[PDB]
This record gives sequence, C-alpha cells and structure tokens, in this order.
Amino acid sequence: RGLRRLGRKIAHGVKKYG
Repeated sequence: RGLRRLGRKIAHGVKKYG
C-alpha cells in the first residue's frame, strides 16, 4: 500500500499527514 498510486487518489504530494 505504498504512496505511489494512492497519492493521486488522495492528493499529489500528500506524503505527509495530509
């Protein structure tokens, strides 16, 4: 569940708490 595909589903660059 790495932040590679979810980033676009949540927010490009939301590696942080978001």
